[PDB]
Amino acid sequence: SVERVYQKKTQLEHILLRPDTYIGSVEPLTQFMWVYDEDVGMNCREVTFVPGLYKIFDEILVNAADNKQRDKNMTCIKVSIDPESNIISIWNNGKGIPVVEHKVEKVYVPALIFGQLLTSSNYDDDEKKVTGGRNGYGAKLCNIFSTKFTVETACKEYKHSFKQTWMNNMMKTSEAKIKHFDGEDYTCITFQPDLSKFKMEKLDKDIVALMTRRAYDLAGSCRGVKVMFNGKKLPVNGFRSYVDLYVKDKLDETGVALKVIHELANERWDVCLTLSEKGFQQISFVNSIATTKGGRHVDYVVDQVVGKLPFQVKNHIWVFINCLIENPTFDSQTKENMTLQPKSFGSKCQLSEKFFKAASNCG
Amino acid sequence: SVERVYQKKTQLEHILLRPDTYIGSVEPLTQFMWVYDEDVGMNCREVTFVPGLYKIFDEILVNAADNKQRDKNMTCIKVSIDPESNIISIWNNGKGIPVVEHKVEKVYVPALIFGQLLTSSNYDDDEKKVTGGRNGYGAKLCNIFSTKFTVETACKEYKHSFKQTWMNNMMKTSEAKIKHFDGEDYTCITFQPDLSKFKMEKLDKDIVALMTRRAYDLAGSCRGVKVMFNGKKLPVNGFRSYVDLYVKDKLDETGVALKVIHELANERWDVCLTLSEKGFQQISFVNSIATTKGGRHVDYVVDQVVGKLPFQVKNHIWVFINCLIENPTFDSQTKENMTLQPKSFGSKCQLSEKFFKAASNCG
Ligand SMILES: Nc1ncnc2c1ncn2[C@@H]1O[C@H](COP(=O)(O)OP(=O)(O)O)[C@@H](O)[C@H]1O
Ligand SMILES: Nc1ncnc2c1ncn2[C@@H]1O[C@H](COP(=O)(O)OP(=O)(O)O)[C@@H](O)[C@H]1O
Ligand SMILES: C[C@H]([C@H](C)[NH+]1CC(=O)NC(=O)C1)[NH+]1CC(=O)NC(=O)C1
Ligand SMILES: [Mg+2]
Ligand SMILES: [Mg+2]
Repeated sequence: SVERVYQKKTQLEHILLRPDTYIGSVEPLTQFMWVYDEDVGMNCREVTFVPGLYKIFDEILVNAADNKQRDKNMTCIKVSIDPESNIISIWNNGKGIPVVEHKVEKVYVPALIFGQLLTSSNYDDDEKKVTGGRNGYGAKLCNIFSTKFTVETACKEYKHSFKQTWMNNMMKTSEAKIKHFDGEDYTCITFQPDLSKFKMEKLDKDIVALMTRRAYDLAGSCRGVKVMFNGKKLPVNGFRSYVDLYVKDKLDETGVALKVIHELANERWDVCLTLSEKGFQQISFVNSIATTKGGRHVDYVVDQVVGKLPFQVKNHIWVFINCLIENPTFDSQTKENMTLQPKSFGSKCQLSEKFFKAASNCG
Repeated sequence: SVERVYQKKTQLEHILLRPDTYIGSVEPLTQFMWVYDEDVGMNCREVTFVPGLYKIFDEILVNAADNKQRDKNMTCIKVSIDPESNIISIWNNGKGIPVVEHKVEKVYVPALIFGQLLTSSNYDDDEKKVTGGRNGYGAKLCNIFSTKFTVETACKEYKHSFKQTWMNNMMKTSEAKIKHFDGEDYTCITFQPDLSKFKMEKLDKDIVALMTRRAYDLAGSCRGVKVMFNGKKLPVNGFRSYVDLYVKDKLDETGVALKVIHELANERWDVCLTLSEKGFQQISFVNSIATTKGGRHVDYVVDQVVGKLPFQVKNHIWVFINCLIENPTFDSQTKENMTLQPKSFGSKCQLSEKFFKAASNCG
């Protein structure tokens, strides 16, 4: 029959029917990842987790980091995970979201941007503010992949504060609680991922170790923000000290700790380099998004560095990149590989002569 | 201002603003690909092309191949490319699309499924009919990335034929031309890709060589269908003869043509194997989609074959796979890597003892 065979779906129903095209695999994947385990901290090991779950988390986390670019007066992000209750909350300060009726869509601005698809402050490519956000899906994707999803924000400029809760995959919602407000701006997103959509029973060791690492990553990647994880400040300040998490207790060929060369080439390019004993490795960030497969920004810096010293060189390089790119593109929705051409990055990276010399004498 | 900063987009406007998240990169990419060049045919070489363009083409092409699964009485697909006029047309026979009013959406069924987003015959996972189609975007994506887009179809069962033309990125359309019809069913999609969205001036040698290869690929992958390219039947029948396109004039270490082992393990798994002298290579298809990066179906067969003969073995294998999978998933929209777990493929592949023995004595 024609109406059973040929079907239109709503957007919301399409996301739930085709989860993997929006949030990546909802099936387990086993691979070697850098994670931060409670007892031993930063280590590379075999991890089994669901990419789709990692990704709705990372979406809320990158949104906090974007706010720093939105408002440089932002100083802090708190990340909290309660595995036993199934709760994740991410809090930032600095400017909040205007708590007012949008005059075109006739709803409160936070309602619109967390409750309706294809909504964003980043559709105009006002180049400046190099946010990881771009498409206007991430926050709704978390909401839809959650049994419960709470947005609190307050914006002094607009004199009000906002709270609204969503439930059952964004199919159900309270009315906004709206109040007068004159305090410090904050946004706080609190959600319970819908573990049944990922075939998991609990947030397990492996996913909490992955999620914990992204909080370190934020401390490492996001200049000028303290990060607290479960109520504690992460002892990371500057990129070099984040890199130190990885090279702590690594040896060269002669049993001597690794030497690390660092240059902040400009605001958009922070670069550390040492010897690899394990082939080509890279740790890299674009707009605080972890490009774990890398891409054109890694190629761009590595070609330069390889410039001085053919592809056998690449084989002994361990490169750490923290960069900012205008309108990053990715070869998939899980964003581990950034595909933008160098031409249209909006910046250049020229490492100094001091760095190339310093890079000779390290391995 | 709040309504300039916080924006909702329509679906259509979002696709045009964020092309790369739907059709892959709209920027050039340079890499080594198998292509079919007019003069020399199947060869591996350096090619510069736009993934997004390849992909709207491939979407119309996989839809033709899916129809074979829809109706096994289908015998032919004609592919035609006129670079100078900027026209691509793909014709298939076998059952057409019901030319009737959809009683729920109140439009002609072909209008609905080529003119409205998120429309498909493949949303119910009626496992059987292992089509590459699944999400209900592909055909609209071609339409949207076209200056002009024409759908003709006819379905004898429903006594009518249909023609409708779309223009300017699916923003403009004629009324359906609807007629009485009693002839042989066909569907014919004719489009002019919008070269301005891909920064190209003409369909160039490299893209026509890529597109031509997919027609060979179809002849190779789609059992029981003749393929014509620019009015000529492709001299391919069966998978072994397609594989022959690749191994023609290849040598082993002793200057002797490559020996090729073939088994059709079952309808869903056709497998050819020879020696590689160039590391691990694979040519593979899932539901007639070219998995050029491979995935869990390649891993599945290779592990088996590697089973008999550790990862140094992989290094001397050139494997060709034509398979059928129920509800394939992919790690990106350009679908070169298939991510479904073997468990839920809907079939098994056990290669016979004859094949493992035959595979010893080939290199
Ligand atoms: N923590 C936050 N602080 C302030 N604004 C936020 C925060 N999280 C999200 N937003 C706003 O909500 C919008 C919707 O977010 P999202 O769905 O992630 O889309 P985007 O791709 O723009 O990040 C953002 O564009 C931004 O304007
Ligand atoms: N050549 C064809 N012959 C018959 N039906 C077709 C053809 N091309 C497309 N269709 C129909 O149009 C629908 C829309 O196509 P598409 O956007 O590619 O989505 P899907 O992911 O289902 O392939 C298909 O589901 C199928 O029902
Ligand atoms: C929009 C989707 C993208 C993958 N589409 C959905 C689909 O099923 N098929 C397609 O080819 C197009 N992307 C993921 C997401 O969550 N947000 C995006 O805008 C991109
Ligand atoms: Mg975002
Ligand atoms: Mg299709």
